[PDB]
Amino acid sequence: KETAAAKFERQHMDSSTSAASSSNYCNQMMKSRNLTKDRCKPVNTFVHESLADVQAVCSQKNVACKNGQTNCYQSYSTMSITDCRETGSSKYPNCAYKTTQANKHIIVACEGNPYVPVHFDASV
Ligand SMILES: [C-]#N
Ligand SMILES: [Cl-]
Ligand SMILES: [Cl-]
Ligand SMILES: [Cl-]
Repeated sequence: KETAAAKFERQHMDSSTSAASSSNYCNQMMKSRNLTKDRCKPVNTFVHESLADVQAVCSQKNVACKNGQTNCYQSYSTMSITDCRETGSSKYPNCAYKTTQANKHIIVACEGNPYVPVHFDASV
């Protein structure tokens, strides 16, 4: 069983590139992070920042999670992110994603000891 933290890392961390530099980025990364194995995962954000910078957000701005839980934090600064979202012509096992690169505040739910991100809630 994957831990909540290790799963957050696999689904949401891309510290190896500063930004999606091509429209194929989401197709490539959704497959290589194993988010197209069973089904096509509809929506997924990647963060182009150090793991340490993303972990740090857990002691930044405490805000409500959109499920009404109170263990969510908004990053004080903007961060390089890529939105991956299935297009109309996506059908498992031929998953097709739209790649939208952006610079936005991230909101993560944090849990545990150490107190680390376990869910990507949104970016603003
Ligand atoms: C989505 N947590
Ligand atoms: Cl872990
Ligand atoms: Cl995996
Ligand atoms: Cl996401």
